[PDB]
Amino acid sequence: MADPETAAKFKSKNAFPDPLNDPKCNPKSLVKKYLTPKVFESLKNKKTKLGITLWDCINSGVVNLDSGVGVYAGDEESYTLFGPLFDAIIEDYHSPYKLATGHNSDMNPAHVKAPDLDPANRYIRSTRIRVARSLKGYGLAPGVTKAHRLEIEKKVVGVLTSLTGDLAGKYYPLSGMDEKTRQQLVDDHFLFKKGDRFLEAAGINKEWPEGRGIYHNNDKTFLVWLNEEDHLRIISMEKGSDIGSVFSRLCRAVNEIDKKLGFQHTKKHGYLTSCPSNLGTGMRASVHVKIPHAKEHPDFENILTKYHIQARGIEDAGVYDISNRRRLGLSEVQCVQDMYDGVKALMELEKEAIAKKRSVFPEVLKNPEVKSLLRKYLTPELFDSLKDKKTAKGISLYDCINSGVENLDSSCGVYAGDEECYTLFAPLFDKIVEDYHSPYKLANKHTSDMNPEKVDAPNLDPEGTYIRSTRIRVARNVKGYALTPGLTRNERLDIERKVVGVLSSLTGDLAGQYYPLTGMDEATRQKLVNDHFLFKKGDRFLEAAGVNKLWPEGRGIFHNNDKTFLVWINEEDQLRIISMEKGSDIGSVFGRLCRAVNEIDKQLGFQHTDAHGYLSGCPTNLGTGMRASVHVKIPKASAHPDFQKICDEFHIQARGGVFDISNRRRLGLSEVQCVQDMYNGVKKLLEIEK
Ligand SMILES: NC(=[NH2+])NCCC[C@H](N)C(=O)O
Repeated sequence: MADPETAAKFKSKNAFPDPLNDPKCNPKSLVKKYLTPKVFESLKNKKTKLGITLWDCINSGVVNLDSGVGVYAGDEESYTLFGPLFDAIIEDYHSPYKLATGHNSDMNPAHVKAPDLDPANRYIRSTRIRVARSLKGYGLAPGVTKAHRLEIEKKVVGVLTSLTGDLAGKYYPLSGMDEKTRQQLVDDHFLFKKGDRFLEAAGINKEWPEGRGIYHNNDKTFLVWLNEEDHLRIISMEKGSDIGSVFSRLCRAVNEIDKKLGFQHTKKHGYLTSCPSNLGTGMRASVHVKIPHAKEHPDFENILTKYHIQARGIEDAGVYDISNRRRLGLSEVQCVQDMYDGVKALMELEKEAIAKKRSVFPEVLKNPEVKSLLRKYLTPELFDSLKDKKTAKGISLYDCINSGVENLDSSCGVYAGDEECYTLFAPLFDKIVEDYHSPYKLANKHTSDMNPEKVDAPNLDPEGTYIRSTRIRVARNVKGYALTPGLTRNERLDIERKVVGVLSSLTGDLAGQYYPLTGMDEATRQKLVNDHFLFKKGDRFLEAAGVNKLWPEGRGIFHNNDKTFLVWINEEDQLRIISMEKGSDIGSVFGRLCRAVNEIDKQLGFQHTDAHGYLSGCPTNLGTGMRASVHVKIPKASAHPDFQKICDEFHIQARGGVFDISNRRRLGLSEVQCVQDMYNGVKKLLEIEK
């Protein structure tokens, strides 16, 4: 809706912008509201030291009649020299703030008291704090000279590239940027392009793109936009709820630039920005939180009003963007504290509602047509006796059974959040384990054996006539942490870091590289699809169990150069380790698998008990956590009346005229014994197709 032509005719005559009376103009426009003919004539001949006029400031609002505010400050002096205009605009926008009152700034993180609100990521999805800042000694963005914009870049980059620790990173200037860098920054949502029709008419687009640039730390949790709408747009953000950490990281960086360079700042306005809407703190603090039940709640609006925050909706059903509505009259510390307390109060509403509905027996389980293992063993008696206990990591019975409740068509419907779940909720888990893993009894206990030399497997089909492929997978979880459904944000990131650290140290047969899912370009994605190495987000069963939290943060893929060794990280289990080969050499596949699994084990360790073997969030993956597969062509021995008599002696099953043959048992036998059985069974099947 930009009409630059019409405005230019009024600007060149230094005449009152008549378009501000054209019915299409925004009724709520502040420049329309407060730029009266008497204001205009009183100021139309005034100019700042930098040459900024009244028309320069108001121009964007006349070009873009749909403007909410409609004015931009060319410099600091513009706020005072055109005071009769800016004051009325500021006190309208920032109501009930009064310029006479004064503003107080506070960038000391220690003043904020904010223990991590939602480490388990049950409700809060992401946290983001933005500040706008302008350097001492220069004009603001609409009025900065060509040389000054460059000098600002030079000084800012000098400070930013000296940043240490988690703030260390790289600067990417827009001028000279190549296509690969441009795409990387687009994929990370870090890029900004030429200003819209609002920045254009404000004169902010001058000399594009000279002096513009992007800085970001290696973690990609800190972002700086240089010379966009203001000199500095500084952003601290991350998934999860730790706003205390976010504000701490922001202030460490901001105060460093402050001490070395200095910001434009007054008592009246706080920190000076191009648009008056960004005065004071220059801050936008935001949190994304799934809060469906609290919205319905009668005290919802009162909490927002109390803490001066607002809620806007944006997969993300029930998810709201909570953010501050004030920038003047409160400090940065105060803005974050209201933000913290406000979210906390909102989260407590959502928690109360969920607690109430989780207080009673899942009535939906009373339907006789629900044939899940959950319904079979979860009597109201058992439910009542367990419903109020929680593990050391905050896992409850309802957390464990939630997927089976939400998904009535589950076969099992029960997941474990941590190791303690298998003991604390043993009345439920024991019966489910022994049912699915029948005839195994927990008292028998389980023996793990990852010694490949204890397997006697001379190659069956070296010709490659019958057995096309052989594949052995094991599911594993890293010791010292919760299981996948109960992982906190920092646990999942720790698991990725340490596992990646181990896999990179692998040599010989197992040397390879790691592809994280976060920030993966389309080229890598495609070539992983070709090899069938790429995994996607979990289904509705895993979603309801809490497995898909913060996707895809902390998820990644590793494979060796020979395409014979694959590791999925933080998918369904923390570690899904697969050995693959062409042909029939099971002993070679298992040997390679053992070499890698044993090394990861020594350096990191696995979650393991005598009664369950290796622990998984999914009770189906206990014991060996192993699926051994043989893709074999058997048209004839599939018919010999000794198929059952062999497929049952060696506990194997057949599907897939090529047939996939897999082990049926995971619990009660060792990995060695399981592999040996698959061998012994396929051998006799091959002693019939021979
Ligand atoms: N590969 C392993 N991490 N094995 C662990 C064996 C001991 C285990 N902590 C248990 O008592 O059951």
